[PDB]
Amino acid sequence: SVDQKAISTIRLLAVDAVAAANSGHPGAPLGLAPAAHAVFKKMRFNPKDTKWINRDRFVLSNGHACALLYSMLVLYGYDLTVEDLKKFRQLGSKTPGHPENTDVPGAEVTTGPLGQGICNGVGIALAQAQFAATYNKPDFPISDSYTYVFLGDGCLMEGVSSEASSLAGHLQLGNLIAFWDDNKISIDGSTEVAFTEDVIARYKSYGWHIVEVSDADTDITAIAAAIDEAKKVTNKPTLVRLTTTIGFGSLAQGTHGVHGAPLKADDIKQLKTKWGFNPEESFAVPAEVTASYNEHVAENQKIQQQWNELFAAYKQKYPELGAELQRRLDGKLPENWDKALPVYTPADAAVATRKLSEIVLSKIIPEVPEIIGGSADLTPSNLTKAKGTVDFQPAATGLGDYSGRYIRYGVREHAMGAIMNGIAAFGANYKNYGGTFLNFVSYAAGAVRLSALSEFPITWVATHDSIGLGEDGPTHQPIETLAHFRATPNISVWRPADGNETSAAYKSAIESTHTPHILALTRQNLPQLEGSSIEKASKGGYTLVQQDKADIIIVATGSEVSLAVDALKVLEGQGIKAGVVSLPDQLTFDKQSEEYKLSVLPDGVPILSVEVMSTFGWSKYSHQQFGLNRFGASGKAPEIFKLFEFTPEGVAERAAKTVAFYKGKDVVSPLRSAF
Amino acid sequence: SVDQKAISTIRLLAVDAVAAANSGHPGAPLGLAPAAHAVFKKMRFNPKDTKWINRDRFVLSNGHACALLYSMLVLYGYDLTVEDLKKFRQLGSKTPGHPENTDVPGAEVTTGPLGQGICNGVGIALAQAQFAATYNKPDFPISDSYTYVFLGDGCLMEGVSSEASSLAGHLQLGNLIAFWDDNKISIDGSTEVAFTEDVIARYKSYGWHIVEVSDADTDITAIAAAIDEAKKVTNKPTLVRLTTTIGFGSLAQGTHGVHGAPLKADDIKQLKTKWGFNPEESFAVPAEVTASYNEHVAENQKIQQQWNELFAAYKQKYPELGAELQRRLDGKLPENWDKALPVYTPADAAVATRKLSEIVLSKIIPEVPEIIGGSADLTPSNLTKAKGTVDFQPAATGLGDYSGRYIRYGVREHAMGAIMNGIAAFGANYKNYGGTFLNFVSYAAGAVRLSALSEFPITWVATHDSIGLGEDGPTHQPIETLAHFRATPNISVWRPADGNETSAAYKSAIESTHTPHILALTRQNLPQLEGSSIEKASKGGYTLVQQDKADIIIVATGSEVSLAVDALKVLEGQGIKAGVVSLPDQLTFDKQSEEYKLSVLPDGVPILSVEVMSTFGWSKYSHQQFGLNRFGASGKAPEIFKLFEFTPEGVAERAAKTVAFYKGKDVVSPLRSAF
Ligand SMILES: C=C1[C@H](CCOP(=O)(O)OP(=O)(O)O)SCN1Cc1cnc(C)nc1N
Ligand SMILES: C=C1[C@H](CCOP(=O)(O)OP(=O)(O)O)SCN1Cc1cnc(C)nc1N
Ligand SMILES: [Ca+2]
Ligand SMILES: [Ca+2]
Repeated sequence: SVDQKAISTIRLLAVDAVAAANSGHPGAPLGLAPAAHAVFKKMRFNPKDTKWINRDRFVLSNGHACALLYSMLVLYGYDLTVEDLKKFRQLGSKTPGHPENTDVPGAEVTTGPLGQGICNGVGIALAQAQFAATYNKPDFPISDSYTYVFLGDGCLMEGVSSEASSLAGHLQLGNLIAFWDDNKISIDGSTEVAFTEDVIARYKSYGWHIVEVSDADTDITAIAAAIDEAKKVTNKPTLVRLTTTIGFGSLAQGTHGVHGAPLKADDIKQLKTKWGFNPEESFAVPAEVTASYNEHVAENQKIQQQWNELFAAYKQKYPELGAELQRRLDGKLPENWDKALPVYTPADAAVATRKLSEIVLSKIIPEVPEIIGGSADLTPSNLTKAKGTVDFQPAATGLGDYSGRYIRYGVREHAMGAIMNGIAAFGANYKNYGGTFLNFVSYAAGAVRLSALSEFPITWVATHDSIGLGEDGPTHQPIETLAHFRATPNISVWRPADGNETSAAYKSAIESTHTPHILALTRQNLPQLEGSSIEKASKGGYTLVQQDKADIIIVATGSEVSLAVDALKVLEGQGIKAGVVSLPDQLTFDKQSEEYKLSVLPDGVPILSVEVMSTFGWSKYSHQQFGLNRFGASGKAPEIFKLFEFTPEGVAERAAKTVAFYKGKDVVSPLRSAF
Repeated sequence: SVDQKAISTIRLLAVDAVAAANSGHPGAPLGLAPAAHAVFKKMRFNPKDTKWINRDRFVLSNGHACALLYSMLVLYGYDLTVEDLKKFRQLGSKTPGHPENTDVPGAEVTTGPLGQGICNGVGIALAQAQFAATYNKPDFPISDSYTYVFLGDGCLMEGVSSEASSLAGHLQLGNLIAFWDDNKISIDGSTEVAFTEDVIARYKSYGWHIVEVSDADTDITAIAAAIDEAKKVTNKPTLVRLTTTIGFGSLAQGTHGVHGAPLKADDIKQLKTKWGFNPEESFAVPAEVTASYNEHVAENQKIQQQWNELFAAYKQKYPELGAELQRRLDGKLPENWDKALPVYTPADAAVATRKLSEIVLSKIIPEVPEIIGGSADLTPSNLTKAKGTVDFQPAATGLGDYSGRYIRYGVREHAMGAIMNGIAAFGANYKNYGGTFLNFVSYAAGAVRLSALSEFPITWVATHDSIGLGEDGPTHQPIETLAHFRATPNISVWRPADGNETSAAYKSAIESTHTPHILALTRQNLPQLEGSSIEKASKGGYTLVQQDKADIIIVATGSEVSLAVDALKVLEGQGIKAGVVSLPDQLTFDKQSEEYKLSVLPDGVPILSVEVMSTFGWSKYSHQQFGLNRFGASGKAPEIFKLFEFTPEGVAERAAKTVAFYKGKDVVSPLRSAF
């Protein structure tokens, strides 16, 4: 039949792509081609408009199987061709070895690190539910789309998927439909060696619906029926167990050897002949398959055409909501939204930057509907919920509604990070955030790095940033954390010192379209600084205290800026004139012009950095570094700062030693380099 | 009764400790005191010998509840007193706000970051099973101890605990007995807001046995009976559901407010009077409680006395095994074990450092019985299994035996990291390792940081270290990873360049007693270097190519050392004389004498670093840094190196620019500093 021919075409495109690269993963593509065919025939999508907001989304969580995804995208006439498949895994191609949303048309997210994609799918589904609850009206199903996810044994072993699956079951996300490739094979061989749990029983315990397809190597009727069944269960996410043979059809089917290396040439020949293809031909695309797939595309395009008319009618019937929706689909924030940001003066009281963050959120959430967010069981510590908002919960629980704006993630940092990526991936200008203690952002490193690689504007509200948290002690006190994330490409790591800097950090985070943000915030109160403003802090680094005859400049962040200002006064009594630079975000600063940066960190003066965490990175901006390169301590925070000499006198001592060290030397800016 | 009085004493010691600090967590201590009393009465331990190898182990995974643990340790006469409890959460005390194994006698592991302790308990139990299988003989139960773990809702939400619980069920670890504090309260309030899964059904799906105690606020008879029941189930770990009231007895019992802040003074008064204590007194220890607990200690000490005689008889009956066991309990490796390390010459073939690592393991595993390890589903990629070893599996599976030495962790990096910490915590000189790709060590950051803080000599075999892996692309290629771990205190991050350096890295990793190791290893082949040796590489950094008239020194690691040597030859044709330094471990290098370090990185010459990852940290050792501060690419590895100019010519160009940049300048070693 044409469906059989399409499945064979998909299988053989994937195997031929792996063969051409002499690299990659043929096994799962062979096993999942029937399911991919069946799912894409149920999905609504436009290959010519990858951003249609009411499309169904597909996520390949087992991202090593991407030759399968690329084959589907090529067959459906996305902006990806057979010529691109021939360049699978080749430098610069549109067909990288794991799918990247920035590079691959029709890749919703970046997968490959196992477990991430299913969590991203939870976030896409969460966003769809929130979006539909916000905009749908009687006779106006603006949003009614599904989220389809493929995942394998590896994703099911990774703890992040357990976190997200527990939460998705709690949230009753009935438009999520996941498919487990139950092939009993991983890299180390049989799943009997390490993965003998009853997966289905576990998913029932989370509140998921289950459909089992015992013959998923051939039974596309049953796979389609499983989707129909899942769509009837509106209050539970569904897991479809696809019992498959890894590498189906290969001489090596059902073995670990077919997982992750190219097939032998003779094996590819026998595949082709068994399925009616020419063993001498590669990258065959039968025109009847193209015709069949084109029919589905044309039908989907008529569905989108009708949706566009529905949207026009919605704008007439609901003028305010319609204009809001249009603005969001255009990628634009509300005009002058930033006038809601709080502004402070040096006469205002000292405030912890976690509390300043609460105040910002309180002002901007009512002004910017596309802001949603939550905390990983730290709501009263991170201060992430605006008073008078409702939680995102299924109404059946009585605990919230899908129109709610605040997510109770539970103690699930890693899944929170990957769910945030899915919310961002949904689109519609969502600007979403997640709170935890800074030290436990590290639990989510797998997802955070993907936020950076995927260019998603997510925000971590990362409180309790240092030894300033005090008594909880060294298991809770960051040392390496900012260095880790600053060393990752494309992460904006804001460590605001005061109220105006906190507002600048949020301005950056909310305006972002391609860069994730981490906001490192204090437990403890900090003074409002003389010289700070949103305008200057928005440059990432700025001169707080200008001293035209400086003997030294002190560059600092966060809680250490006030310390530097106090040290300046001690130094004046020692006959040393200092300037102060505040560097709330190194990435934003780095992106400023060379001339601006040199105005902040000039030639001809020693520069000392002060930040109560690792000194890594700081030589970009300073000649000498005063930091904390050992673990912390459990005690009252002021006593810990005194122990480690992060005091005005301790900073002054090191500044005076820095001045003396450079006596008789020629000093150029740390910004200079040889190449 | 005296048992009732003991429970009240525990409760009130914990509340009084929190009160004195005006900081900490009274709720879970109040709720878990009956269970703590019951469990410690079943446990075999010696407060005067915390390292008795056949002790039962206790782990408080919900480490914020540590006022409970400290109270137990004080009451049982560990090296911790009421005076230490009065200093709870105070700078420098033996009673920090979360338990630290380095600081607290009777704390087996460092907990507080949720989810870790239960995984550590899995590792303690894994080690006990392996140890017993290795040494026990008929009439000689050298090892027969249990592992008891307390954990809360937060630990059950963290994905790492799901990973470890799936694996522990697979491994049939019947001497593991965990207790869930089922109090339905977390920081954000009721567990109904975020944690509605059927936990018991999930644990059954992993293959655990369940006992439920519905009245754990009072029913110590049932808690003791649950332990007895668990001990009869020898082929399944057991989860005991303790239904408790958080803060039991407080006016605020059953509320989130009792989780994490001191009780009100009037609340403490009513607790004391309801339980027969003097509301005017704090830190009361009734002498009848001390007497009861002392009876149990005395009985346990007689058990250890008899074990010591059993061990003496074992040494007579099994002379070789007995001497091996004695050596391990003394903390000593086999005499001259390091003579098994492979040694190479520059005439030997190029080899990838992952394969060199395989070869080392092949030679040292037969020589050092306390080495065990595994991989997170990457055995044929990381090359972590020695041919001719058996896997650690329950014999009932037919897939291995508990005497086996190789662990199939599955796709569970984070739990692998925390399980390794538990294996190390067991003691008996275990030197254990875990393989994954370097980029996915980041999934386990929570546990890795605890390896460093806990001072455990665990080893990550972290292969596929860079863009040198090629086609899998940027989702797999480390950039920030070494900077992250190098910035963490107390992590030895070895990036060996060749065969001799790989042997030095293992010598360090296996000899370690207080420092975790990460070995960053290549996919791709590297040449054997002229000038390398185990002796020189053991210094962490060394002069590979000495040039007395150097115009520049190039410092490099790993795959970039050979690149630097090739660049030296290009530079010679440009009239520039270079030296080369190899820096296989920055931490080991930093620990050498100042004079040794200056012999490697002298004054008076520009120094350029070369490493194909982040430049963070490298200014410790160099004036200019050539690194990779952007994400990678999917293609054949040599083409990626060419794209980014990590070629002999690209390095030479940057070296020549470095020489020119310092013309006319006075250059001092990067090792110099102002303070
Ligand atoms: C361990 C593996 C994989 C085996 C996956 O087994 P599956 O059953 O999911 O796949 P199948 O055999 O059915 O094709 S693929 C690559 N990989 C390394 C890897 C490790 N850790 C993380 C976090 N991300 C990764 N990609
Ligand atoms: C979110 C929390 C905790 C609430 C724990 O709730 P439980 O039910 O376990 O405790 P109970 O209320 O019953 O006392 S305690 C502190 N903490 C922050 C925290 C976050 N992330 C990680 C990884 N480690 C942490 N310690
Ligand atoms: Ca599989
Ligand atoms: Ca709880």
